[PDB]
Amino acid sequence: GDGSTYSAEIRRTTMGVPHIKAGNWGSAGYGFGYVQAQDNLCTMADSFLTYRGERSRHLGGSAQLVYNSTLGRPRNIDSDFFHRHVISDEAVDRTMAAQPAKLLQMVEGFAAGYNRYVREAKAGGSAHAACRSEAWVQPITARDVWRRIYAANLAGGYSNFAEAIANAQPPQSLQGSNMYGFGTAATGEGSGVLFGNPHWYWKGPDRFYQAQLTIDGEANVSGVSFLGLPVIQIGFNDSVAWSHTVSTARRFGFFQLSLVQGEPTSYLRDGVPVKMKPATITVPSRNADGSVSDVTRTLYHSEFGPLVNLAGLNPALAWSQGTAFAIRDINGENFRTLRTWMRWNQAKSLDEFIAIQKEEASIPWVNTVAVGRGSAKAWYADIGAVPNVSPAQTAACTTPFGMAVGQALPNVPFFDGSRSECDWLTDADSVQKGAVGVSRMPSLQRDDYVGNMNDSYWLANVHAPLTGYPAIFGPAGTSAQTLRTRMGHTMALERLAGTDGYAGNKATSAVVREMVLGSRVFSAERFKDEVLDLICTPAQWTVNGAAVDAAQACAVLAAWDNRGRKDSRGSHLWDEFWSRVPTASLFTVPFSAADPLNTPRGINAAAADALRQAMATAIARVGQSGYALDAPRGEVLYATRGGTRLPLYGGCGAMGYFTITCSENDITQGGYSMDGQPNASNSYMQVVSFPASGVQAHTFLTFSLSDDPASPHHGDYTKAYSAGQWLRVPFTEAEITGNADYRTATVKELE
Amino acid sequence: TYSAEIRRTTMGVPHIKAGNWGSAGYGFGYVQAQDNLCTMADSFLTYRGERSRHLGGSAQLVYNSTLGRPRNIDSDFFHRHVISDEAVDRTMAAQPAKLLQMVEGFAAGYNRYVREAKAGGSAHAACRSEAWVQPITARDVWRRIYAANLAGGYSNFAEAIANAQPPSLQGSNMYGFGTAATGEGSGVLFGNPHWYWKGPDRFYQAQLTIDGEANVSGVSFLGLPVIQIGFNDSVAWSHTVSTARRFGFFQLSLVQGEPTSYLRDGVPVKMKPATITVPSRNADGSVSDVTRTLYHSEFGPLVNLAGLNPALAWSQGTAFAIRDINGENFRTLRTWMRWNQAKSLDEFIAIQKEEASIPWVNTVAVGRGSAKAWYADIGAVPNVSPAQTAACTTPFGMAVGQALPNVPFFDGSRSECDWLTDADSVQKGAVGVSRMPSLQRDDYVGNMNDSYWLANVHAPLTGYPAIFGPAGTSAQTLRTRMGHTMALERLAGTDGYAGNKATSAVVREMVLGSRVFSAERFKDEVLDLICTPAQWTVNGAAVDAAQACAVLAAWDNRGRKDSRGSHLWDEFWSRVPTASLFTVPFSAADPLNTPRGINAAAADALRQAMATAIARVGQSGYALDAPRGEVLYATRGGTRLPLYGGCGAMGYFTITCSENDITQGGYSMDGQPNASNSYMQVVSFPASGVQAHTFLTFSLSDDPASPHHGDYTKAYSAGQWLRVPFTEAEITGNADYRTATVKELE
Repeated sequence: GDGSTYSAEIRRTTMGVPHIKAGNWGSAGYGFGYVQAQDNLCTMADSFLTYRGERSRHLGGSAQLVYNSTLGRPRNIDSDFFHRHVISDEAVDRTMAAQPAKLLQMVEGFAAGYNRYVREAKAGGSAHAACRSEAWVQPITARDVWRRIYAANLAGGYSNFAEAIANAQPPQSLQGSNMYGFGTAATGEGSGVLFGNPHWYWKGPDRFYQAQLTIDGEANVSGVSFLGLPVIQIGFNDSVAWSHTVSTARRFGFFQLSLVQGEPTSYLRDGVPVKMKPATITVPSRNADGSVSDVTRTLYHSEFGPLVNLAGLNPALAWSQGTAFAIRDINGENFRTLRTWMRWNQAKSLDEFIAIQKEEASIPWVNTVAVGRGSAKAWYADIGAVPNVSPAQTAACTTPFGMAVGQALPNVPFFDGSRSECDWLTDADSVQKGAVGVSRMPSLQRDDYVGNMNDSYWLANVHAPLTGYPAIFGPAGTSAQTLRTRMGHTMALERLAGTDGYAGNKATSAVVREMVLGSRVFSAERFKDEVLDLICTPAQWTVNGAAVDAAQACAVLAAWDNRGRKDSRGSHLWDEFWSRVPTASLFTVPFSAADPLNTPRGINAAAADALRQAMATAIARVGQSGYALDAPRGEVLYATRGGTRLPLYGGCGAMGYFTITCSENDITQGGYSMDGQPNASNSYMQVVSFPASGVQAHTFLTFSLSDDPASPHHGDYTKAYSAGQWLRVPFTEAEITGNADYRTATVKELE
Repeated sequence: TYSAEIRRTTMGVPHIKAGNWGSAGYGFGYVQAQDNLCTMADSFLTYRGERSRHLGGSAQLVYNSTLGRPRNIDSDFFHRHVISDEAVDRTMAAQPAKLLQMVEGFAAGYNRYVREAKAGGSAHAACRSEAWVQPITARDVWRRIYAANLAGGYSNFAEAIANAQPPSLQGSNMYGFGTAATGEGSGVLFGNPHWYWKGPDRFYQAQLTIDGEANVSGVSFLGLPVIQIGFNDSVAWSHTVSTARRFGFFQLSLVQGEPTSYLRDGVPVKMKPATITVPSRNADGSVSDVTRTLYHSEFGPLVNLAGLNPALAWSQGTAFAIRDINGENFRTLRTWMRWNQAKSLDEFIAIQKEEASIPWVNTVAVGRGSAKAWYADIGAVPNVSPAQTAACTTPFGMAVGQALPNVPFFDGSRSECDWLTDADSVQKGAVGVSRMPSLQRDDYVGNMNDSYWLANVHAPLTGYPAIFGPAGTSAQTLRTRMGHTMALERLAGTDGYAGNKATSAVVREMVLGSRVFSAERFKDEVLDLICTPAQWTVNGAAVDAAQACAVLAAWDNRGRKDSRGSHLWDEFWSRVPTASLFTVPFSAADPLNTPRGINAAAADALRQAMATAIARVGQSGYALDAPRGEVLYATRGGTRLPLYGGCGAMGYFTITCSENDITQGGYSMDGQPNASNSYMQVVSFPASGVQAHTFLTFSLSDDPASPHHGDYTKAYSAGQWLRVPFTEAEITGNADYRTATVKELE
């Protein structure tokens, strides 16, 4: 025995943020896995059942996943087949074989640290009372952590079709997030300013966990990871800061297979039979009466990827004697993402950040924006792993059956898998086979700003639109932007023009911290006045043959100033109204590429009757909820912690909020509670800059670090977010040890 | 001209007084809408198949009911296909004139309230200005009436019927106590349907007084115009769900190349097509048409059985149809009408046998002057013989028999497999009257949703057709074991209540007692097995069960408002793996006390289940020893009223069964609870005339603004039965009496 031991120093500061300090990558993984489990054991333990495909054994085949995530909530039995079949032992082998030694070590360490905590939770104590005595709270392996890492890569492709892939048998969605990078012409200062605002889960294993990793001599990085991931995915170090938003670029396509007659598990490749590769999978499943029964399916792969049951999309697309369909996710063969975040965690300049992004071409389903100490310009890119097809292919390769989806999935290549000419293409500068070459993926540097709110790359900067990149990246000058995108660029322009009501005309760290929470509602700012002019005089109506007294609703909305702040009165009536306004023929001024933030616009006077119908419904729904029409938003929109409803602000992107606090709960069922599993919402937030004293970051983790109701870090951060009080997260050693709430413990064990 | 006098008393209970059946229907339609417009209006979309047009084809039904909660588009197809214009015509053609009049009046009175809601007011604010609040026709009321009949057969397969293309009903207690049991001049009838707290199948309590014709009080589903469970001056009765199957399947042998024709003794028969178009609203607010062609066989509608088992797909060679006996039963509403007017128990029984129409429930009744109480599962039931079941069940039919025992699954290509008609069958293909179970007893009859076998445990019933359910071969539910136990212990005087007779006053207390059979019988053996020591290792984890052991030992096995720890027992018992739990098997000689005997081998599994129960309670925020009324509650006017009772699965008789997981704010009754205490009645016939005490647990009105949305619920929480006035003098002398007359030209 070589005596190797993991040893990590865990320093926790305010909100319980852990700052792991270790002499090597293994020990850093050991500390990070320990603190993730210490704060989120129940969410994590359940999640490892998902990636191993062991949910059904413990929790019953017919129950749904407990937590929402990039997988959604399929039945346990289908989730188990999906994971076993796509994240097979081969896919894990393949993934691990492409990894640098230091990351294989960090992941072994992470598993050991998770397991150390599991031993502590089994031993005793009051933490994680909700699950600590369950059989599925158990040690895991490094391989399990690689399953989880691989799983994260599939959000843009295979994950969205878990049930469809688990049920492909022979006859025998992703959305959200804002970010800005302001360059030094915008901040007026020696460095740019980075605003990171992923809209994401508040519960479940995809949710973020905030921490710092200090790996002596190699990295000192702070930010967030999904639970179960060992490197920082959105964050900063002494030299660079970055964030991500969902990209419009499709990451998957379909291949239609022409089957061998007599033999529906074989397909033709330029006239030659090729066998599909079978996998007979048995998933053990707990019966409602307590016993366990085996469930066996034989599922299949083609050379493109797994077989996929498309009959749910359209019954014509069943796997028949003549045709079957496969799905290819470009990320299924992309083993490079984890190393890419790793290299960014260690990056010493924006130029280096940029080179890593180009060399790896691995970013799986997101845009990236970054700012680097000493660099005048901010960076925007949708440089990652993306299917490569030419327009010639889209014309010659698309099949009749593909139409049946052509509205449901535009830009997704649905190709004739019979013809090798239809396989995805490889460029001279493609990093991976069948992926777009680096020079053909969009990016921009600007010394004013770049931003993205989940529209295409086109308007990274409104003054310098980007065009001429492959169609798969999304439209470039021909589609209207969403209301959130129009809100997000409007706020950026108004800041630099000094016309948004905040101090000065620079995107300083302090003013950015305020602006990003201001909760303006674009649909109300641009359209509420026209709507009221159109329907509020008279305010006594006939709607569906009923007398409707809209005088109070008209008054409340006229007095409301189009913001969803905690004290704003009537903002929820607007949400209930705007969300019901039929969209056909609503606007008289259509989209103009030369005016993309202010078009479409112009409420159609012919829409008057339908607007009164929608308003009358909205007044009824608010009355049914038991809230007053003029209730303050903080009473409607809230997070409960320690028995107290903490008031919140913000709203849904569909209303044209930029500040996102988007409840899944109907107003009539207790308001817009954030306590269940809300829609993608403000989660980890960071405002980062690089002033003379060193990197400075202000952060929130809105739902708080720990999922355990007994933890002091279950609702402390949430109370700060309710109050609008950004956390100045300590980063230097002196900042960490000088923090008012500093505590340090060391964990160690033999490797 | 319709004219009805509406007198309301305490809790808003309306007592409609009218000179004829049309006007009584007008008054009743008006009050039901006045209290429940939003539920009712939403329901008329359902029965007409017009949900998707207003609410989107993709959305599920808003309310639970006998239909369950399928997508709007499937519901709309089922209703249009099964409740066709022809089905409505046929239903109406079989009706007495006075009931056709009454349903015309009910439509007109509902429409009158619709006019008033549209004109102004703040009642029914939740929906008064929506397009789907709109006048209805008498035919629409008939659609609703027919729909209620299909609960035992078609309604359970609505989606499967809506998607049949070529290539769960449970609950309720009742007792009937005879004069030997009451020690008095009359029996005592206890009616306790466990039913919906929201949606159009929920009960609405009222009296109808129709000049020289009827004077009846009780409940109807919303949309129904006669009293379904109730009493009059001479007879009282109630219903519980019957175990008897009301449907079967016919496996069809398809005609070659013709997957919409089938063979009948070798001759092709064409299925009858219906091309149905349903407008459906899209997510952006436009409306687009959906079209399916669906089919009928001579047995009933084609049905998609691929979901039951993939092998049962409508293929080239085979298809499946479903026959619900109640699809051709047009008699049920006339049957309740005739009971509403009956002048004695003998007449009530004679009506039951004459009509043989009761569609999916048992009946128990007590009559004025009658020594013996009455139990029957006499109603409409498919008639197949043993010979025929052996000769006709197809190889597929045998496989499905395991999940669906006694549902005839027959070869529909053979005319000798058609359902039989006996000499005393009232309807073709239905069981004859002399072959359906009944019993009179001067002590008691009772049923809690097991079969007819133990209507009275001292005199079991045997030998009736298999279709009625098992009678000695299956263990009884814990609720049936608790319900009989309670009746025996009452008459033995060993239940703790006054005397040894089932008087109205004592029965009113006993039925709310909230005893928990699983705890009374098994908690001691559980704690003896697992509580010493109370420090455990469970899946390798140290578990401190000392508080759980102490709280359960101190709990007295009742779910009353003050009982501490009863919710920990719910979280535990519901988790106990049932395979091999009991060492004393079911015995037909001792059906109340078997199976029993907790298997010592289950100790690890019992610890696992208890550890998980402790965990779930901790996650909910409640203490292990919380009083039940804090955990189990109904919110009205912003106050959580404490409740008592529980779920049948634990062996409660007093049923208050939340669908809400305890970690989501406790056992709230505010959403759509599982079948629970709803209308309850304890009725007797003292020398002054019929006396009834009642609850409508969720209150009369679905409108949060109504003074009758929470008043009765506050009473139920307090355990204060309502003495419902019945005579003219009681009604006009009630402390809350108000009267108003509604009239209009016909």
